[PDB]
Amino acid sequence: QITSCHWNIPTFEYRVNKEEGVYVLLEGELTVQDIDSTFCLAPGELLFVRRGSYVVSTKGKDSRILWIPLSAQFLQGFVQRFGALLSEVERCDEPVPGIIAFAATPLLAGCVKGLKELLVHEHPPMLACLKIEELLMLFAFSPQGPLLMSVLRQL
Amino acid sequence: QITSCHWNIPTFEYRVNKEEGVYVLLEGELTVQDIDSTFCLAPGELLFVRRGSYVVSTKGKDSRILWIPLSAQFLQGFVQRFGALLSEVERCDEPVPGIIAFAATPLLAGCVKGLKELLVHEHPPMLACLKIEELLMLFAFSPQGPLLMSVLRQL
Repeated sequence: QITSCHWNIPTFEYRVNKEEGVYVLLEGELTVQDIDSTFCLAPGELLFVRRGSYVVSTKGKDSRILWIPLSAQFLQGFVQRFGALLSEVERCDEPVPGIIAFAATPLLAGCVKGLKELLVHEHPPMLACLKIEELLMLFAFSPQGPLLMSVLRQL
Repeated sequence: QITSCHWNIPTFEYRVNKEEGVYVLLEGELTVQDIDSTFCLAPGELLFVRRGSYVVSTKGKDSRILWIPLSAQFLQGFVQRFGALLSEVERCDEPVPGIIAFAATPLLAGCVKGLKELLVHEHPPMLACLKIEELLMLFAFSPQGPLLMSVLRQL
């Protein structure tokens, strides 16, 4: 379900993500480009990406990255569980970018090191579901939360 | 709800916990004694304690510890959310100790550093609820999980 990704890409490739998701760069480099914009991120930064098509590249480096896909089912079972707190979030903007970048935060950093750790140590599967709810809940708490919220109504 | 605790106790005191809970020693020393047994724990070790009465001491040290109370309501709303996975856990033993100690594990360690971090950095309140579900889920996954499960039916 949630995948460590050893990628080497010197030029670029194309991705076509039928689901919303999260790209997080564990080791190496990773660029994500949509029609609008380009995002270059350090480890262990992440991006939230809408449904869509994307240009990805590693710059020919050896890169371990983490792809977390967010099913519609999960996203519902999430907003269901927490919809009351999420109604504290403001409404819109209405463009919603499609690639959403997040300011580096110690709590976000901790949530990332949680995912890393989950690859290396044996655990219950549901600990990952929880780690993602935590990440999502941090997004919704962020300044960029209303973006996510706007994406979250459409589906 | 969830409380940092600056305690200095040179001899001992008495606690009478109407709820199940978790004691985790952030800085200092902490002993927890029930009728059966005594537990001395390093930072950042923790204990799960049943409903009951306890002898606690700091050994006169300056001690920051964390008391996480687990309401019956929460414990239900927890077992509800995850009762299917918890039915993988074995049944009993039937004594259930009353103080449950857990082997030091990197994932448990990470869950503890998550709680620490939650004191210092601003966050949504529900991130703590999640951190506790994570800790609980690690207990149920542990060798000592059936103990917890046995406690969890009684209530």
